[PDB]
Amino acid sequence: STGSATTTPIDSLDDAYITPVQIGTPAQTLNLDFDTGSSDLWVFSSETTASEVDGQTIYTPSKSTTAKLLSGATWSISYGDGSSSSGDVYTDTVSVGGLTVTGQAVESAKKVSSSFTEDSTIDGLLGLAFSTLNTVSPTQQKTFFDNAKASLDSPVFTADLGYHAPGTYNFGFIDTTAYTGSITYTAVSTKQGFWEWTSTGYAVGSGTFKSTSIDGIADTGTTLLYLPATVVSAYWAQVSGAKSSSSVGGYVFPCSATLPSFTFGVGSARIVIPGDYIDFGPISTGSSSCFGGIQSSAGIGINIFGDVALKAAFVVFNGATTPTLGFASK
Ligand SMILES: CC(=O)Nc1cccc(CN)c1
Repeated sequence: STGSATTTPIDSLDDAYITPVQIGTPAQTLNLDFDTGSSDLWVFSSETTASEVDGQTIYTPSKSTTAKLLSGATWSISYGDGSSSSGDVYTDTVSVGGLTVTGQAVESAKKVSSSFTEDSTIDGLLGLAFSTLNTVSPTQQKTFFDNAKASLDSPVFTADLGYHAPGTYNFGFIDTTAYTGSITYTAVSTKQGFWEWTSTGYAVGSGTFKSTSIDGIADTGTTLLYLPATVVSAYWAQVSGAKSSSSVGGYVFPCSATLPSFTFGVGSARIVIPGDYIDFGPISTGSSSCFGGIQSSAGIGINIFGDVALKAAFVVFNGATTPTLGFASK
């Protein structure tokens, strides 16, 4: 089997992407944030504290004839931005782009933090990291991909995120029309539960390529590109007036700037992120100070190839017995 679904930016900045997901019988369609940096499929629901729901579409398990309470199971998760959610668990039928999994753990939120409430466009998350990170207790649950894998034509999914435009998540096949040139595959460590790999270096604008190993994760659920402070300083040094602002929480630059591209290495291959992808717009409405799309990972503990990087590529998440990642230009 295969599946194919369109993923759409939630706003004009590509702050996140939402993908429609069918849950239950009859189908309830929710728009979920597909997140290769986590491993829980959780949703706003009829159980979510009422004051914490503001415009999201909710899953109502009592209206699904295939929903079953997973007795005794609970979940609780915290994310890198300080947000969090928790609740109980149902199993139900879940379909993405025509690919159906029966008995999928659907984690129903009883509580969500303010940032989730405040974002009316995201109805929940669909985790696509390794199932070892799943938070359900006392019995850990599998991701949608892990559950689907054995049925897929090939044990893979692909992310093809758009810049200020829709893109595609495919399951079970590689669309050879969706990229240019070849796909370069690189080793993955699953030791931390992530799609963790090592980039071979970087270049800023038209500058020379610096060969250096940068370990990081391919994370569709993170907006920006988080890299070592040395790399990030080298980038922003090429933008007149750019500086790190502790009050804003990262590098900012004059909105009048033209940003240089940023290249990252995948083996001997190179992925070029155009400068415009690195502009996240005014820091507050009407400001002439703009927020940068490349930021330091120093406070985080891990480098993160978030949407800024991934959207510049066609990315293969190869879930074969020894997983790997593939990157192509597009
Ligand atoms: C408030 C909100 O939507 N946070 C979120 C979503 C998806 C992933 C992560 C972690 N990178 C955080």
